[PDB]
Amino acid sequence: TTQNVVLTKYGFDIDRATDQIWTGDGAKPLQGVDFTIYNVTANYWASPKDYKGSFDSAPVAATGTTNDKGQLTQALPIQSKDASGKTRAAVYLFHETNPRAGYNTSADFWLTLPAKAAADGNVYVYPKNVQKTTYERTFVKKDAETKEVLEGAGFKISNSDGKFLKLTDKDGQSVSIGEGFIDVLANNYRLTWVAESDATVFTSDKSGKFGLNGFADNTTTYTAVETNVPDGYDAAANTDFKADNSSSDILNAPSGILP
Repeated sequence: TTQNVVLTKYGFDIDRATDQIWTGDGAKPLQGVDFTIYNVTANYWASPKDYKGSFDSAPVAATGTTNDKGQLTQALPIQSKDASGKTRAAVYLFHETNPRAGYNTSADFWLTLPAKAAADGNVYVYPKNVQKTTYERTFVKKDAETKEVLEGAGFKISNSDGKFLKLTDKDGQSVSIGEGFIDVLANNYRLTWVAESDATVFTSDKSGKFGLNGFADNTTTYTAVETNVPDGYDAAANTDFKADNSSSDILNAPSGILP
């Protein structure tokens, strides 16, 4: 016999009971968060009063990923064996292995089954993920003579170590990135640092804007390098910046033609 444990992951800027079906009251549900569920029955029952969440050498009961609604369901046996081979009430520990971008991981928590279930026979848990402050930056490419904005200019970004920015999805895979401001938070991307040739190219949109959010801090200096220059212009100088939530303009001078 098993119970269903429904994990629901909401983000925050109370311990809710397992019998409570809580909608988050407007807080956003967090999709794409990975969990491993360890069967820690042997570890708890080796000495209950001493248990403090070790999953050392504990078998894995389950894995998965929160969905569009922040949810992850699993059917878990209400009983399982202890180290001495004796049947006990099962204990399961939840371990977040991959948070959502912009969020701290949640604390490992655990519970005994069978647990107190809500009206629908399910046991509801609600790990707290606290939002960590991240920073962003926008740039607006313009024509240095006309001061009009400029579409189609391509840029890469480098750090203090000479490594360039590549965005990936939650699992580290390549993604294809288009023009404009890139919402890393909403797409659950990651910032990685690689060789120039593997870098992600950012590109001014029809309003000249490009950039991203999802920076870890606002103290590191980064550099925007123009790598694709619109025809008829001269490269702007490299632009040092901080991820400080500001917008600033980058000027392309129209190249001069003499007779």
